[PDB]
Amino acid sequence: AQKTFKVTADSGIHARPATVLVQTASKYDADVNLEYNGKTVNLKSIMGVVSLGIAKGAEITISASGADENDALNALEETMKSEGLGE
Repeated sequence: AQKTFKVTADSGIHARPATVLVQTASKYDADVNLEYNGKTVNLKSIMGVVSLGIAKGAEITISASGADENDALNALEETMKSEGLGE
């Protein structure tokens, strides 16, 4: 019920990736959260990720817990490589 992605976008994760990621996760009622720096935050938060301070060449772990938790984590995987944001 989770996965790991390798941030490769040369810039980090700010509002550009936080807006496209919050929209995809919003499509699923499951609880999608983002784990980074040993801290738990919400994938639908633009300021929450900014507090983490994610940068290029980083590692994160997504998690889903609900009814369509499976379609949410795999739906974010194709959305990442589709826009060249992570892998």
